[PDB]
Amino acid sequence: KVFGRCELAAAMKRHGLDNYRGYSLGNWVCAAKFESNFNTQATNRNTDGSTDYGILQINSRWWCNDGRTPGSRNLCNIPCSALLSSDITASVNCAKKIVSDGNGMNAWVAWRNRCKGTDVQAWIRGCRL
Ligand SMILES: [Cl-]
Ligand SMILES: [Cl-]
Ligand code: NA
Repeated sequence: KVFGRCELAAAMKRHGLDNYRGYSLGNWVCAAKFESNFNTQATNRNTDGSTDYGILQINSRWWCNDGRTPGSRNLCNIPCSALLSSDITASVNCAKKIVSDGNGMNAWVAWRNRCKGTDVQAWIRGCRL
């Protein structure tokens, strides 16, 4: 599924991401925009053989099992394919674990490079939330 910006904002809000670990909702929308272009089916192979999955591009190196990242962990205890669902529950639940992991949203390269230190509230402007 390709979400609209306010559609995804609403879903992220419903799933308790707004201000989760102190990150306002616009942070999560901005991260999703640049990670996946709001596409829940987005996948990207990393140089090390791991793969990032779904709307928040969660990495198989640590967070989910895809059966092809030797040596990796599965800290969200899910198949990576669960992160590609039209329903973002699995992605949000996993994101909450990632953002709790020590480096906060810096875990998301796109967030650090393209969202952090910018007017992220702009991502939720005009949405009925
Ligand atoms: Cl694996
Ligand atoms: Cl933080
Ligand atoms: Na894994």
